Amino acid sequence: PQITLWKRPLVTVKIEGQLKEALLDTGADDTIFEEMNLPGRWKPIIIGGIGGFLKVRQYDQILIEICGHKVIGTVVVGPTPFNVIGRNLLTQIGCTLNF
Amino acid sequence: PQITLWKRPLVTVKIEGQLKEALLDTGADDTIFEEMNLPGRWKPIIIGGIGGFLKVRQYDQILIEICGHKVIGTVVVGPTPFNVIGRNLLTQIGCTLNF
Ligand SMILES: CC(C)CN(C[C@@H](O)[C@H](Cc1ccccc1)NC(=O)O[C@H]1CO[C@H]2OCC[C@H]21)S(=O)(=O)c1ccc(N)cc1
Repeated sequence: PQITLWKRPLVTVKIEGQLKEALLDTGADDTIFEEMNLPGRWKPIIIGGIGGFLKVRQYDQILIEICGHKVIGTVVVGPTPFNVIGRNLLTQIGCTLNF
Repeated sequence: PQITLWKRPLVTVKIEGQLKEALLDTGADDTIFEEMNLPGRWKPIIIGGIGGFLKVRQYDQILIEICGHKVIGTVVVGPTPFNVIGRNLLTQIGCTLNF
């Protein structure tokens, strides 16, 4: 699919059997989701953004099904205004910017 | 130009006669740059990102030359770890996401 940017590039994803909308964020190095349970041992980490830094939990090799594709990679969990699909998963689907 | 996401999608831009690198950010609704002066009257505003909110100065109708293209739109000035090209200017260059 080709996605314009006139509106927020939100996509429906399936992660750990839960349905969520996430933002295709080329400005996000990593993927972060709002609170939820995930499989595996997680290490507490901290991420930094525009308005400050955020303490969160890091999970490795998490399966997300995004708009019909599948990817496995690091997913961070913590308070975010949006679920964000960072570049760690965008590359796996071969996502690119064009103009 | 086609841009993959294995590396940060930074581009060289020319704004107010100054050369800067900025992040092509599909997750950013608006464009924000680190401190600098700009033409016109600015209204103080506050933006909200991951980890908190940030007070900034809003400027309207600002010309940025991005990788050979020209755009005019709202640019916000404030303390950000990166200069970010939000969707308010990405649409003007016809930027899209593809996969
Ligand atoms: C939090 C999102 C819903 C929106 N953000 C855009 C996003 O691309 C930022 C843009 C960004 C880029 C670098 C630094 C701060 C913010 N990237 C980001 O938060 O990524 C974080 C998760 O992965 C890591 O990658 C770096 C930061 C971490 S935002 O920076 O806060 C933002 C919000 C509104 C406007 N008008 C402009 C920018």
